[PDB]
Amino acid sequence: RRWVFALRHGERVDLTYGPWVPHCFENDTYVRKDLNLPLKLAHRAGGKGGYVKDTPLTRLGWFQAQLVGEGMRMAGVSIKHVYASPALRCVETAQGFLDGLRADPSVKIKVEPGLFEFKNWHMPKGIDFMTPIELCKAGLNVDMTYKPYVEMDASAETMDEFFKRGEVAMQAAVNDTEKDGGNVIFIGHAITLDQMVGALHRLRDDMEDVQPYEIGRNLLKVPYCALGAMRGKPWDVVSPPCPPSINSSSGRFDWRILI
Amino acid sequence: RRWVFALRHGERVDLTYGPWVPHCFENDTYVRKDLNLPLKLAHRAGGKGGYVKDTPLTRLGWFQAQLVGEGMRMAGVSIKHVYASPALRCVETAQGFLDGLRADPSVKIKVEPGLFEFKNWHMPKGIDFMTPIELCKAGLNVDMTYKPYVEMDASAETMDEFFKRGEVAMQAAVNDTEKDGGNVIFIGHAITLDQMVGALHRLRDDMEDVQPYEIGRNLLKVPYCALGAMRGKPWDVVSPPCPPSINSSSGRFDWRILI
Ligand SMILES: [Cl-]
Ligand SMILES: [Cl-]
Ligand SMILES: [Cl-]
Ligand SMILES: [Cl-]
Ligand SMILES: [Cl-]
Ligand SMILES: [Cl-]
Ligand SMILES: [Cl-]
Ligand SMILES: [Cl-]
Ligand code: NA
Repeated sequence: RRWVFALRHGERVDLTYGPWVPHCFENDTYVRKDLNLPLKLAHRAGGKGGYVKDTPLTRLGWFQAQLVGEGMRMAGVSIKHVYASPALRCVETAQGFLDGLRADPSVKIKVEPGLFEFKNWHMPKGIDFMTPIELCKAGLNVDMTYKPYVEMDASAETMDEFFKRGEVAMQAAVNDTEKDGGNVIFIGHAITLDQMVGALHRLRDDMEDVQPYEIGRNLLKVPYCALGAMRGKPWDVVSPPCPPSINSSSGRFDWRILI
Repeated sequence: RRWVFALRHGERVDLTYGPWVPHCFENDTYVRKDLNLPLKLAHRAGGKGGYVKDTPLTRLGWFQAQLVGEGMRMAGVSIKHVYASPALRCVETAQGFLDGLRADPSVKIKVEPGLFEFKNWHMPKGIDFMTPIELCKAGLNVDMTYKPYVEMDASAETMDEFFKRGEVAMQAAVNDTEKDGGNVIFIGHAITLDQMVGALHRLRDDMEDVQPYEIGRNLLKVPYCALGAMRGKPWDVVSPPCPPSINSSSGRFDWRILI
């Protein structure tokens, strides 16, 4: 048997800070104003506005990702096939994971629009993605010749259409890598873990045990860098090969209280 | 002019987890059960009971200290004289700081009991310190030939005695390095920042009748790895050369919810 993994992105800048882009950018020059912010930010076609719509990970989000990769390495588990949602936070999580794993640099992050989160009409969000070349320029090890399974527009979709996207991409990834037999990881969003379970269960013949896809099956999102694991064939949910994680918060010190 | 810094220790294992010692130790052997726990625990005379009394930093706690050292390095600021409370969390913060700084191996951690937190009779605690030799074996760059300014016992003390301890050690450190003129850091507890300000203002002759020392001047403790800065002579409270930090929490995932 081989492993298929699903990993939620790490801690997000936009959820950790307030109006960070206007605070940190003086004109078009980014200034790091907190130790948990990125050291620098790569150019992107959408400018600093792109980063408002498409947040980076914090330093801790990179670290969270690296700890998972390190956990896999310690467990003696290799990875060959890495797919990420096109959201910057997911690509960066993939990279931090690869860094912790010490994967050979020939292992590339394949950016797969099939893995992007639900484009809910009730939550119109600005969609802005960095291109493979822009992500490589940033120093991310992205596959420049990967042709994705799913082509996605910027428009809202139904829930059915969403789950079909994810299922096509995940099942195609698993099917296409079967001859090689290397381990697979999907790096995406909180929902990705449940999508992986649904997709791989649906590869069996008998559909009687298979539950319909639901948004909102659970009330809370799985934590940052939550790791789900299956082994197969046949595909079964199992304990991942490294432990889970927990960290606490830490607020921002104001030196002026020292008077 | 010269820098003197004060740094609170990073995130503590005992405040982040519950009964982590009985949970992780199986037949006197430590097993890492969370990614944010230490990879291994160094031998100490007090064994697992010692770790109950004298918590390690979490992985994040090391990373927080590293971010501060890195931030100092980015700002072009060197450090020559490093003093740490004998609490394991403080010595580990000192090492993470030095790792981020890429300090020369000749820059050693001087374990100074003068810097230890208040021993309050209302709050009796087990006291169990790792020896400089045990710390060096753990891989901490501790100064073996350091002779501490303050010898300290296991007994509760009055608030006056506590502040006197801290001031003796901090003034001695600042007086004894003046000729050399290297930058100094005191790595300790939340109170260490206010102790440094009080000790260095008392080295001035400009303004006598400063604020009496107070436990409880503020309602909340400064954040993990909160960094305070003074420059002098004459000693002025100033902005540190690197930014503050903030991170959010992240809970522990239970893969069994996937089934
Ligand atoms: Cl913003
Ligand atoms: Cl400009
Ligand atoms: Cl590998
Ligand atoms: Cl969700
Ligand atoms: Cl405990
Ligand atoms: Cl032990
Ligand atoms: Cl305090
Ligand atoms: Cl002075
Ligand atoms: Na860049």
